[PDB]
Amino acid sequence: NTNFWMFGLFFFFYFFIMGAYFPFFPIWLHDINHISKSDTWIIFAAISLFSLLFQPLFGLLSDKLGLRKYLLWIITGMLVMFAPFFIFIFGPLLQYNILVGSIVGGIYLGFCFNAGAPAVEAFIEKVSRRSNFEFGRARMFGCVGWALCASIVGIMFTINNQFVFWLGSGCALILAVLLFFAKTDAFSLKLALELFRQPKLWFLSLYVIGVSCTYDVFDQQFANFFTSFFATGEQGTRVFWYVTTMGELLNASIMFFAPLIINRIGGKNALLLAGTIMSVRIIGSSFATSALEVVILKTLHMFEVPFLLVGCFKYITSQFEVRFSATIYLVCFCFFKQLAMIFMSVLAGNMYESIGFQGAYLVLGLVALGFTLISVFTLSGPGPLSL
Ligand SMILES: CCCCCCCCCO[C@@H]1O[C@H](CO)[C@@H](O)[C@H](O)[C@H]1O
Ligand SMILES: O=[N+]([O-])c1ccc(O[C@H]2O[C@H](CO)[C@H](O)[C@H](O)[C@H]2O)cc1
Repeated sequence: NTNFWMFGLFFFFYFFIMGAYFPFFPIWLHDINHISKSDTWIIFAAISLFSLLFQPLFGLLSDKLGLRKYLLWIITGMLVMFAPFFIFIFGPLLQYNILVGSIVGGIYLGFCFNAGAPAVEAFIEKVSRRSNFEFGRARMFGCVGWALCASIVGIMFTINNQFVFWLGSGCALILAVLLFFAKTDAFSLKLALELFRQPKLWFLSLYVIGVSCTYDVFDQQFANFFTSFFATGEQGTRVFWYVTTMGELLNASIMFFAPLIINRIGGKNALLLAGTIMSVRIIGSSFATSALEVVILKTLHMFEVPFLLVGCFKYITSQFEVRFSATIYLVCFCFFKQLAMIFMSVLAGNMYESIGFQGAYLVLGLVALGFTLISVFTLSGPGPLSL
């Protein structure tokens, strides 16, 4: 099949390039650029600031272009600059000169990745229902491409720590290739503003601010929580990329069967089920005592992704007009998720101190479970009462 294999490999090489930068990002600043953690909380604040003017902006374009590939050409164009970004630009600029004047080099990561990954999901999602395949399939490539690169980072961490970027950049032109050969064949912005007074959006986004925002702030400093339950902070880290690498292969597997499960259960129960798996991880982490316990908890993250990603599209397409699938994705499951993740993280630090780590996860989990249970009623569609 023409589109499936091209855009399936597109995810493979796209997330390979996100898998070098992202899943080990704080370490890069910590060790390899010697940046204090009283300064990395300001870098993320600017990588998430250019993400807020791009994410909605990418949503309207990703619809107005429809199946036109221009917006995805820009991304594949900017991703070629990946190697000389980290190695020669971003790297020396943040340290030697002021962090503020280099925190605007997090514009790059705002465009390509934080606001560009979901634009790739959304676009390939539209193509996913003009060809004959399921979005969960092909998207499953992202996890294994993420896993492949994930291993190589650790495998290459002491050998040549610039290599992952150089290889990453080489895949960007491979990404240009697959974008070209693949062959694939409305609204106005004032109709777009109609959705914001439709009360069916308010309850979808409520679910995101409630369940998904709480979950992604929970997975913020999970690295600090995870390490304590290994004998050495360092040795626990050395087992961390093992879990991440391995569990992502499982994650693709879970996603493999995801769309079949998703297609009948329906969209709403897909999110409710995702919300339950999310809440279970957030609450049950309060009852963590041993390494095996915390390891298995982290693997719930691999049960969670398929249902959230695949499910949200099934929801957005099923209950909303498709003339807005990219927009209400990049505004609800990305923008509104990111906008609320500014504040829910702020008082997650005033809960690390105010009531400890496991006591912080308890407040979050009962807000996560809180809004999961609430969205059986606020979300329109068929609830779990049907089966
Ligand atoms: C504006 C200031 C920019 C400073 C940039 C410093 C670049 C240093 C590059 O080092 C080289 O890296 C290669 C891999 O990238 C290795 O193969 C090689 O052994 C090593 O010598
Ligand atoms: O910028 N974002 O919006 C964004 C970046 C990375 C990301 O990673 C997810 O997909 C990855 C590959 O599939 C892994 O599975 C990972 O475990 C998931 O969390 C998700 C969202």
